[PDB]
Amino acid sequence: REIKLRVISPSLEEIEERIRNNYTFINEEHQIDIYYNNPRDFRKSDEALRLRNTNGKVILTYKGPKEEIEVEVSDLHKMDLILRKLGFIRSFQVEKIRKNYKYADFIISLDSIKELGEFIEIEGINKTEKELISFVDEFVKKHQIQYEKTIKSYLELLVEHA
Amino acid sequence: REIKLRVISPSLEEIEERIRNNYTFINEEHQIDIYYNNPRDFRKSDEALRLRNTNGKVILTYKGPKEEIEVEVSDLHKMDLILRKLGFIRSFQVEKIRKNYKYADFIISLDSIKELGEFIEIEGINKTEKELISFVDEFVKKHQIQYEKTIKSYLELLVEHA
Repeated sequence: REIKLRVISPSLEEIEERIRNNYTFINEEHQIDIYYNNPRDFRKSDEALRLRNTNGKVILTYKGPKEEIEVEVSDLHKMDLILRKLGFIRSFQVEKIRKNYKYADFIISLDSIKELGEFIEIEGINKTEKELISFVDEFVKKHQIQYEKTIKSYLELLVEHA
Repeated sequence: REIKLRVISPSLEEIEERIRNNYTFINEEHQIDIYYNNPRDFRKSDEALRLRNTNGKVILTYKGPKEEIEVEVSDLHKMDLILRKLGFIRSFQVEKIRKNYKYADFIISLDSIKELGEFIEIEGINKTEKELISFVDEFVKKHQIQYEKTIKSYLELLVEHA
């Protein structure tokens, strides 16, 4: 339903300048994800606990095996402090700056990931995998993008990077 | 700084009717407190984790040995579900309906505690223990209250009741 590409060339700044006039800017998002482990390894039991802050909106999410439960939280640092006082340890942290542009029913996310680099994620609101692929093919062609396609999440890419 | 009295007689309803004209009604509060235990007994280590909902405002609080860390939460049931999915077990629950009245710099709380009964808690904003005591003495005299004085919290009284 989405296509994520690591961008080798050109720069995200360069790519943003080319699509700036013809695309509709949505918003910019600053996001940090803090993952935790209970001292029942999440790696042992396929579970996850994540504190996410997106443009000031803080959410805590439990993920079950292959289920999600989410609550909004007033303060990321205090929730992180409470989790640490209860025995949970900070596992991985993912910091992202995302710029969202829109064209037709496609959302184009220019992602700058700390420690990881530059990515582009393209989403189709109600398109066929084939419709999504044709748009990505033309987008990558139109901007002469050298890419590396991945389906891994940014946490998976961070774990792979470590 | 406060004086809590279990009320034997008369009823809280009766007491409220007597002070209703001369006292200033502040507000009514519906409050539930859910205490948790990690599977590091809170009873072993003198710690506490409490989910409190007061008139719709939900807060999660960690209590340290004899320190408090608090975060506001969007939903009590989802936070309780997240805590349970992480291994925490529900220990005790305290449900209170409180009616707050004001006279001079004294706050009078008519408390109805499920499973426990009726209490009155009187607080002085900036008064001496002696000033607080004289007010409680006259209040208890003026309304012919038969009481039992306690410094125990409602969780302590619930634990004692069980």
